Amino acid sequence: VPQVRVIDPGLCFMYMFLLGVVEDSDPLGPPIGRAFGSLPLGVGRSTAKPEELLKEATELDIVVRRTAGLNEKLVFYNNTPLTLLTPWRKVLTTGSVFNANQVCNAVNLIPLDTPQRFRVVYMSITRLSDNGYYTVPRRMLEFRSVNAVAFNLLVTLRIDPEATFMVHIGNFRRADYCKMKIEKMGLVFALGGIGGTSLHIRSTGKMSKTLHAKTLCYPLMDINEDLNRLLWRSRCKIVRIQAVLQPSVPQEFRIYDDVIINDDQGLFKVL
Amino acid sequence: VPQVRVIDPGLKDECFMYMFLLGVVEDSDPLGPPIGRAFGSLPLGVGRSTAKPEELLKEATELDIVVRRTAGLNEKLVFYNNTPLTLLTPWRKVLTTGSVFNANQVCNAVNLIPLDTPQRFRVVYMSITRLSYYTVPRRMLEFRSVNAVAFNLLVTLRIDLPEATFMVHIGNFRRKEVYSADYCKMKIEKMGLVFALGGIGGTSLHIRSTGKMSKTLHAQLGFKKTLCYPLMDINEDLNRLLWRSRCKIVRIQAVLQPSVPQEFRIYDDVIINDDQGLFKVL
Repeated sequence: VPQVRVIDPGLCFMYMFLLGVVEDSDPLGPPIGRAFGSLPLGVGRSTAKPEELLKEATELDIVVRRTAGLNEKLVFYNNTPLTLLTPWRKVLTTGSVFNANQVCNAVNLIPLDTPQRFRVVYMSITRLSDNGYYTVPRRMLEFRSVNAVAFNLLVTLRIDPEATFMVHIGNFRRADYCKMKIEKMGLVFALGGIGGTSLHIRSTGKMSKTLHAKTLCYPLMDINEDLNRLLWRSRCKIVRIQAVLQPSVPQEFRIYDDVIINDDQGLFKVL
Repeated sequence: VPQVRVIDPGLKDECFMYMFLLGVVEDSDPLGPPIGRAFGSLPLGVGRSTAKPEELLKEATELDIVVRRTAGLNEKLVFYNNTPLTLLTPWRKVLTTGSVFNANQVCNAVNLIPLDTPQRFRVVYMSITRLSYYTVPRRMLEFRSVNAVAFNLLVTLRIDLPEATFMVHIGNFRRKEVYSADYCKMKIEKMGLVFALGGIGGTSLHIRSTGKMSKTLHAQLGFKKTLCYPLMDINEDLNRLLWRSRCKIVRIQAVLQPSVPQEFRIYDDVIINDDQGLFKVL
């Protein structure tokens, strides 16, 4: 039965994410389910009831086409004229391409010789305030520097079992003083549904010229796509955040050990 | 029990070979048990060696390799070795300097590797691929062009029985006129594509065009260049699933598709099944 969930991290606009079944659409054969997948639609303004947006999404005729680039890809495009979902018409009518392993549990099972549809079965809406969200650019997150210390976080979620994931905040040039500096940042955390499951961080306090990091979104789709697929239709809660200071460049992992900081001085606030 | 496999795609007497290890990420503190956290891999790269595979395996199993979980854009695993080398000296750059990998490409469950306990990579299996490698750059494979036709391949493997398919992107060509089913089939046949499996990153596809290359196809298939397509890049999840299994190519189909997503609505896929010997499998 289709269901809708509204998530408000709380740190008009709303990010819409659909979950559904990739299945055969030829009316001469059965609608055989090939894979379970997702369709991130992005941000858009809407004052419609979530149950009304869900009802329209379930009535859409969405086509899935498997293709390749560097890796397996899925192209999604819609055939049904829109009414309440007109804020997301750019993605639905222009069509979009995704990394298949990020939006699909088994792309290798989707056939090329038989037309496919994406039967929407579930919707997730994340309430926002800027008409989008801010993410750290890929080049900044992937950058490694000699004689630097990476400020990372190990976040533990309780799945309503536990699951952990690591986040990279930034780097600093190379003790109890670090625990106080992190407290001075005034970091606040919340979960969202950007790409399935996402972490939202906002620094309410003071920062010493970070330049990498006012609210950052860290979608689990980018951090660990496999775990993100596993948590697609589950309620999550942050139950622990630990700071993990580590070396940046791999040749320095031999020289410098990790320093794990546990929150005992109001370092991190979870909403 | 540790085992070693030698794979020869067969597409030189210089003894160049790619080494790839499989093993268990486990607790290394001697005060606690060696609890297995995750199964993973360690691609070591290319190196010259005339040592027996069983001798290279024996040395690899004796190495003290440290695993350190970390983050960037995504979950990472850093591997570095503590044991002095003898036969594995050709792979000393990766082993001594240390290397970082995308955890989902070299590990089945990175979220299960703890940060509060030292970790080790206990080598349990080795895979050597004999070489005479070249890969298409990421920017070329990911590039999408308006009014273009992507020349892709759907490869089916039999896991020695169950099957698995994967798609490969060869190159793009301008959309003109409509090429017939027999015209494109004839052009593909003229390329003389030859295929073989290797072990680059676990499982890999090796393509060589022995015939004449199309003057209209924008691809990196040179006159006598062997392109390597590691399944680690194509479908990292399927590549992990096939880590310790024998594979065989049982079907190759050409799939001509549009390039930009807005053209999937307008143009359909054209599947060209292998008859006439478009694709030779070794």
